[PDB]
Amino acid sequence: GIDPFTVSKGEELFTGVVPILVELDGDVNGHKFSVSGEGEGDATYGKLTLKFICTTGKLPVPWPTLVTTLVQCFSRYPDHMKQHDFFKSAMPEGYVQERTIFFKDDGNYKTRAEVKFEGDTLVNRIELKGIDFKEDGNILGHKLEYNYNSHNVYIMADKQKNGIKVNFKIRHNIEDGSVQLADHYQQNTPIGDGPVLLPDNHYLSYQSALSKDPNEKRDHMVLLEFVTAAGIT
Ligand code: NA
Repeated sequence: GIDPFTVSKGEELFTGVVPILVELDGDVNGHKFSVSGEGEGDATYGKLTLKFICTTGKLPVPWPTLVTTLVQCFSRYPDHMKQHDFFKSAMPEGYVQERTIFFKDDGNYKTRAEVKFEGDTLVNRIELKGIDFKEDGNILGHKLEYNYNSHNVYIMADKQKNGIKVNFKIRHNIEDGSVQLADHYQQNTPIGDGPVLLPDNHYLSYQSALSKDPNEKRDHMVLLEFVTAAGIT
């Protein structure tokens, strides 16, 4: 376990503005790519501000399809729900997030992310594997609009893994006015062996805004996100 003179642990680590670093290696139908991200999280306000860069050249999938993969420890938990915040409770040692994302009538992503502090910086290191995609489909054919809807993310305890299980549905707008559904199944497990907060059923309410940096010539995404826990009282 951690040093019992650790200065900041659990939710204490999130009372201020925290630098964030994200690193992702991906392979979707053999199209390999990497993404790096930097920004800040201010959990008191549920606020994330990040800029992501495809470091290998052109991103072979639409940026919106990576939003859910690219640090739920920055969610704003109401005071009356603080005992349900698994994500912060696992820090600084961190947690592993695993997902399968089923794109309706297309392929799936499977992801594994390790989220932990490296000093003052909250780091998310991710591997993403996509298979079974249609080369001329909405994903590999880049037919998804550069925008994002608000969603609820449903969280319950997984006592067997000393963690949580999560599911939700993302609707990505297609350029023809239709919808590309992405069904997310998720589990998180702590990296350390200490106590964590196993929550009652609740959800996170997400808002996401995607933009471009007018001075950035690399393939990139600027993301502004607000996340608030809810559904208890
Ligand atoms: Na309860």
